[PDB]
Amino acid sequence: VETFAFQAEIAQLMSLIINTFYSNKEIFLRELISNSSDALDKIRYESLTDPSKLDSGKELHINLIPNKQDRTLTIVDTGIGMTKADLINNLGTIAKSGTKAFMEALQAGADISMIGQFGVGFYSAYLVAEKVTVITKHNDDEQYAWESSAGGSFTVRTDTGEPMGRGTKVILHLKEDQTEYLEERRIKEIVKKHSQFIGYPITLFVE
Ligand SMILES: CC(C)NCCCn1c(Sc2cc3c(cc2Br)OCO3)nc2c(N)ncnc21
Repeated sequence: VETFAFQAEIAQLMSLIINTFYSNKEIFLRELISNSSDALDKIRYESLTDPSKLDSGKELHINLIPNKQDRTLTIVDTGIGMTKADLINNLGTIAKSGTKAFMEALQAGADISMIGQFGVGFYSAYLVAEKVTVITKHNDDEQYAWESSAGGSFTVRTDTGEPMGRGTKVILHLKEDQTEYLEERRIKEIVKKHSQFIGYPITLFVE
């Protein structure tokens, strides 16, 4: 298990997301489903010029899995997935500018629900999760497990769990007072309200 420090700007973004009083927390689901949709769009596009990229799975969809026992809400997709480079250096590099613009916008009248227009909606996961675990698999890399409870650092490890084929699982370890996001009625409401037009099947699991 390797431990890394988030770049200062990202750690700052996460702290703001965690400390700012902001009641409209449900927007986290929209951001994650949107990220899944972009990832699915990408593998689909790429497969048009190279069909073999779908040998790791032809089905393009999204699953929302709540589990009260583990108090987790997992967003699963069979999208493009992320490499080790994405997880450790590239995604953070890109996120640095998005964060800067977002934090300046926030000081102008913008609010946290607009975080997605700055390309860093992933971090809105910390509005409801005390810890986020990301299991991802990209076609020409191995399956990895990224993890962070914020605090300025994250870990990355080669995942020996059950193989996924290709895609990403964002496991949200929910805060004690945010278990409403494990309720079927609540999730259905949010999906219908913010992601009703996603171009991929979204299956909400029942417990
Ligand atoms: C071009 C690239 C920057 N777009 C993808 C951003 C990374 N990403 C994201 S957003 C993201 C995810 C992270 C992350 C940072 C971001 Br930003 O570190 C922990 O895992 N969600 C994705 C997903 N479901 N599938 C594939 N890629 C995902």
